[PDB]
Amino acid sequence: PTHLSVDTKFKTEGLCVDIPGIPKDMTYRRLISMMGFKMNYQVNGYPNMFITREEAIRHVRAWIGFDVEGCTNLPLQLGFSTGVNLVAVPTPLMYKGLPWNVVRIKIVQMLSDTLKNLSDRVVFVLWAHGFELTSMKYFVKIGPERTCCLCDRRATCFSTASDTYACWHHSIGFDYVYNPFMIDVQQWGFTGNLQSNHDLYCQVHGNAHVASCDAIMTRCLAVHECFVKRVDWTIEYPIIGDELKINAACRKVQHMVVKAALLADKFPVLHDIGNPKAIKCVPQADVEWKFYDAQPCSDKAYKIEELFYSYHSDKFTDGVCLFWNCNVDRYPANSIVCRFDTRVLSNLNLPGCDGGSLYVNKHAFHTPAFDKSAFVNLKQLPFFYYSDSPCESHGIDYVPLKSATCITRCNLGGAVCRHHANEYRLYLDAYNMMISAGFSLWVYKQFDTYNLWNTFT
Ligand SMILES: CNC(=O)C1(Cc2ccccc2F)CC1
Ligand SMILES: CNC(=O)C1(Cc2ccccc2F)CC1
Ligand SMILES: [Zn+2]
Ligand SMILES: [Zn+2]
Ligand SMILES: [Zn+2]
Repeated sequence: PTHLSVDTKFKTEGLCVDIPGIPKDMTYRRLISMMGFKMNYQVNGYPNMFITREEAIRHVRAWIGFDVEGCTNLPLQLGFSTGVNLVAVPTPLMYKGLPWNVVRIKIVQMLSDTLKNLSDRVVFVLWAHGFELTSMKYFVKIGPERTCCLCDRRATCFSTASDTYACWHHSIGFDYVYNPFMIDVQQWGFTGNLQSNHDLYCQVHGNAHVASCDAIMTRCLAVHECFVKRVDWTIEYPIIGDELKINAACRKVQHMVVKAALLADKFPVLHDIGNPKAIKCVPQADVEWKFYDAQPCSDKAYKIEELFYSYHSDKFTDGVCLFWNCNVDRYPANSIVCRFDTRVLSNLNLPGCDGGSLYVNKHAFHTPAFDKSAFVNLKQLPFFYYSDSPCESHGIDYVPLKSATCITRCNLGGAVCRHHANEYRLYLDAYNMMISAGFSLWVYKQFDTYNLWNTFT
């Protein structure tokens, strides 16, 4: 129960229009052989080109939808979920017809640039009809598991010019994809074609009829099945960037913003709606803290009418509501909100289904599409740093800080002390880290930082 057995059956029905006469009885072992690959009883970490659904989910950062549409004398259109379309000749980025020896070079360049900061491998996500599997021998080479010639990462590319192997970071000028993975979505038990199944859940990807459109719809449908309709928050993903800093920044911003709203507007009660594991972000606040459980929505954003109504203080209008990563359709006017913006471009955020995005930071979270109208009763929360801690350096070099948003006793009394200048700059860094990761902060309209200066009287 580790890898997908080569002796597992492969339903070949989807393959019979490009490959008429294909045997109904078929295994992975016979399919790989038919694709032109020899596995030679090799016990070297590459037991099968095809992988299980569970392995595909653990390597979601490696997913690249691939589709081949025909144009012996058949020129092929090679579509990738990066939006790239290459034309191979036997001899929405649309490239003219070229022979395989140059096409394979462009393929290694594209996958290397797309994946070097995401994953140690490639997973071709297919809706297999025939031509994509038969085309693989023209750009893929297989063998035992290898390491890069320039480093210790696993080898993902091969060069017939130098006879060496490279990872995605060192494969400049390499021509073959080495030991790729693949999964046929059509093997999951679907009725109807790709578009009919895709269009049931997503109105964002259309069918222009080019190979890359299908490659996009395939990866999208695969993401919906594995992360929208089925959610598994137990699967851990490796650290590939600023994960730890972003998470630390998020907890610092939360404490700061909630601590200041309770000081400025002195709400008697706070309704904390979201994560059933949540802890009081401001443990020393006077306020009555009431929790309401709601797991992260992955399909559509929660309707505020279902979260609140149907008969808890019952009066959510009393006090303030804290929606920290709790994605609802329209926030009530008395709210403190942290909403992830799915449009953000990063190595942590991968494209999702129906405008949503798959945010992968320790765990995978499909987030519904960012909608500006959710925030009509609120305003954008401005940057501010508040601190009531004593001015005492205790224990890096200095330049005097001058800022209208440093809300401290020292700034009230004229000059900012070294301690609050160091802490203000660290907090500004954490804030910029969090904003740039895609998170966006919103607050009730009466929120004024001018009300914080009187907490120094
Ligand atoms: C167009 N057909 C092919 O090139 C063949 C190999 C082949 C490749 C992939 C899957 C099944 C298969 F049978 C029959 C030779
Ligand atoms: C550019 N075309 C090719 O290299 C051919 C083989 C071929 C490979 C994959 C799918 C269908 C196919 F017909 C026609 C020779
Ligand atoms: Zn390397
Ligand atoms: Zn889609
Ligand atoms: Zn100070």
